[PDB]
Amino acid sequence: VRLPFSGFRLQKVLRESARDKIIFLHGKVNDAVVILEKTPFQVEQVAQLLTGSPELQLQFSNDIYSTYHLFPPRQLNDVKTTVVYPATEKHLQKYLRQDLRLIRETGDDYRNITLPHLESQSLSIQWVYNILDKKAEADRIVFENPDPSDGFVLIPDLKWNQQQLDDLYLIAICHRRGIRSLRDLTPEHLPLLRNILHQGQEAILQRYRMKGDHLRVYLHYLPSYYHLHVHFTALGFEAPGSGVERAHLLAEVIENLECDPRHYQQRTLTFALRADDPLLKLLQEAQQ
Amino acid sequence: VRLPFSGFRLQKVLRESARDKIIFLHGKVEDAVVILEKTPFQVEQVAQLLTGSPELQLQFSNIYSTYHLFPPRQLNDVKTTVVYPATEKHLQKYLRQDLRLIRETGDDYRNITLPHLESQSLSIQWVYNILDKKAEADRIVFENPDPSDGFVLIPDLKWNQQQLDDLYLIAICHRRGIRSLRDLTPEHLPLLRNILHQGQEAILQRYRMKGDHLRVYLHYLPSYYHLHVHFTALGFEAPGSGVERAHLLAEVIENLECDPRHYQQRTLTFALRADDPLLKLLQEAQQ
Ligand SMILES: *S(=O)(=O)c1cccc(COc2cccc3nc(N)nc(N)c23)c1
Repeated sequence: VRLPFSGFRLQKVLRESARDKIIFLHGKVNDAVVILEKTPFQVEQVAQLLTGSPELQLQFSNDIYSTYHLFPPRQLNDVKTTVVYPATEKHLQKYLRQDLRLIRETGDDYRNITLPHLESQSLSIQWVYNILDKKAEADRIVFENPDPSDGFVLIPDLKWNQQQLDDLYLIAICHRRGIRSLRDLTPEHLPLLRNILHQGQEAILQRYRMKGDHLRVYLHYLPSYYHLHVHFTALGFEAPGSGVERAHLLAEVIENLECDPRHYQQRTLTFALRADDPLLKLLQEAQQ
Repeated sequence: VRLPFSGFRLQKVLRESARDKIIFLHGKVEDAVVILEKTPFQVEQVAQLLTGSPELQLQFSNIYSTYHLFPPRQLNDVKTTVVYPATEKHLQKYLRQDLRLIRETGDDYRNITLPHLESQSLSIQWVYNILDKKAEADRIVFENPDPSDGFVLIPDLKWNQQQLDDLYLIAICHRRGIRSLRDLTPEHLPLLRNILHQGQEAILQRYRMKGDHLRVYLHYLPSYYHLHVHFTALGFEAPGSGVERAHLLAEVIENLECDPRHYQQRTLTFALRADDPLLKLLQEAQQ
């Protein structure tokens, strides 16, 4: 009916979504958070104003094409205003999205900069180890090829509620300890990868009756943790990770290693890093 | 101003993405396709209305409370893209058919895809008109007018230019004839390095946006068969940044440098509409 407080004072923009037409804003009042979402169109309201005389402003016109800047009446001007009053730092945390900067890492950049940095920051992958030795999430196992070397475990991702196929997000993990990232891959890793590709998709087609042509099979680089795991997502589903600056198709990771054996050891890989991430500056610096 | 024609008569709705806040509509006027996109917010025009007295209508209250808001004219902008006239080829590209992934080997292109595309793809003419400065001439941000190794940097139709967040620009090569990523040989290497570096530098001058904030990719399979390079803002969830379509210019160059016959022989992955006939031609060639 109005405002919960008295006046807003914009401090920082928590999150942004230009694709989704939404804005997330933090503000001090009398702390609180305000969210604005541009409402999606209504078939009837739009068609009705179209057959009439609307306000149009020509941006440009080339060939059969032409764009306009439009201003519709009150009924089509709705915006979703979600207000969270009050809010704290444990809410600013999982609701703010940081700046992203792209970096191109040479064969040598990894060897001499990235890898020694990663060796410094003691990462715990005990949760993975526990999944592999069936100590944890044992029930969720969809498939397992228990070969110690060429073997893997196919489990559905934890955020997938498994109530629909549309958002199918499964994640395989190789049994062989030691493969940190996509950079540790040599032709000796080729059979373990082919099993994860074909054996995984077949486990999926048996358990979920989902054909290979409906599946995106990719690897992340730089990954969230350093122990080779492959993503298996439903094709129609678009979820941060399918982005060209991070995803590497298993189909091609295999075709590449088949052609150039030393490929992922020497070839320059592109990925983004958080502005706050210290590694980003270490590479920016090594490259000047 | 008003529409290019006289009155609209809605036929069918091509696409309606509630997540993207966009509507695709077909209407007889002859034929005409109209697209409406709810414009993404602008830091300033939002912050300014916030410190004031806005129109709010309580939907619900928990401490979770939602409101229905009505902002002034400036914040009421909608992107109205009109295609007049719209052929049956326009009326199919914009529908929503189930996506199926396909892997094209070197020979699959040579023997199946390429002869299909030669049968007919799309009218380029809008591109030609931009390149010959017949159209959108003023909007050109950059040009290296070399006939072979030259290009043109113009911002995308899919960009209102009112914010950096959704930055979408293009780099159309001046050299007519390069259809897709598959037409690329070492002779096109200087042409690409020109669109890589020269492009980013025309962006950093006009928009003061550093290279580290930019996604420079190529599409495969593309919307039109005449080599064009996408230049998108990194934070922007750009429709086309998907691994099953995008190819980073940085790497297209690196792969060409290594294997000269790379994009002519190497197996490329891309998705196709269930309705797309090419999809079936490859599915069939592979059985
Ligand atoms: S059309 O069917 O709407 C279509 C088919 C294939 C590709 C496109 C690309 O977008 C444009 C078309 C015409 C003009 C234009 N001008 C500029 N500067 N950028 C773009 N991106 C387009 C449309």
